[PDB]
Amino acid sequence: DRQKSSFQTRFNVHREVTPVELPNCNLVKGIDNGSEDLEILPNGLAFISSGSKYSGKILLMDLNEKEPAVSELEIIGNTLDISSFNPWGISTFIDDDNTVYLLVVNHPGSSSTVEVFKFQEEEKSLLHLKTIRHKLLPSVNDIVAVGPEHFYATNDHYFIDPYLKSWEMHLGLAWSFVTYYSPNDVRVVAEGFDSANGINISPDGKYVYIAELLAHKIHVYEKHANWTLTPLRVLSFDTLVDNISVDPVTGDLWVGCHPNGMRIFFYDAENPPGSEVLRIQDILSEEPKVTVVYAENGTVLQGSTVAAVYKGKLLIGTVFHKALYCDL
Ligand SMILES: [Ca+2]
Ligand SMILES: [Ca+2]
Repeated sequence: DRQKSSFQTRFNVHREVTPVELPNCNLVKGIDNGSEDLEILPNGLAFISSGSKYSGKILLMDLNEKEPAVSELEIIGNTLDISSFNPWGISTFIDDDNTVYLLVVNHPGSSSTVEVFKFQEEEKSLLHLKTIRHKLLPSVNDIVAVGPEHFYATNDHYFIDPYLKSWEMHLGLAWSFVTYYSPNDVRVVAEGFDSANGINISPDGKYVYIAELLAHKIHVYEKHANWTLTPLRVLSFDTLVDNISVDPVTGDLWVGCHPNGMRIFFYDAENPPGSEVLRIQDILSEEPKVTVVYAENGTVLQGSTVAAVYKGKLLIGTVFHKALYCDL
């Protein structure tokens, strides 16, 4: 039927990547079970979620170092069950007092939560503050924090039940939605997505970017002062856009992508998924500039999900494999 060709475009079933090489890339020692999301503070500290599964941890890298090493951040507190910790998307928020909050999408079992931590820098540890859950956060993929416990969140499925959501994805229902959460108000701000994944915000707070993974699109929304979102632009791509990072200096989007959906969603060690990184400049203009900055067939890095730049270097994460650190 027609649902056979649509599945095949959605999952990019025969796409092969055109490699783009970077001359000094090195695998990050210590990252072998995923680096699904990451975020770099202005001071050069990078948080990385790992062990994402569908043992989990949050890693730290000081990118001001010449050969930065990963350390595992210890979770401090008695309000979180560490043994089920299964981190996915992350976000940070830095308050007036310079407190660094880390928000972490957690999937303990088949439920979704958002965990709030306070970064304790001197101790290199995470103080757990709060577990957030809500009817309108059924299947969280990523969030972008706009306060210590305020965020926009993507739900990449409508259903929670793993069997139902498997079906919803194969059918292409496109029922995934985006939710604004705050202590005072929780509501849906956009809906109808074919798997909303990455989400982020312009440095001036005026725009929100949402990755629609299986539609291969990035949506730009106007963010009003009352936290409402209104559609503004839709950019289309030939690749499965996953997590979005934002360079604070330029506002550029840096995007980790899966060139082929079959190889990322139906794993096969003899045919691993590759990696692909997009830079997007001037997203509001008539012709946004889209550059493939890095791409490979997975011989080195399999299943890139996220990429961000700090002072000439590019850090690339993956859903379940390694992480790559490159000169631009
Ligand atoms: Ca994120
Ligand atoms: Ca993902």
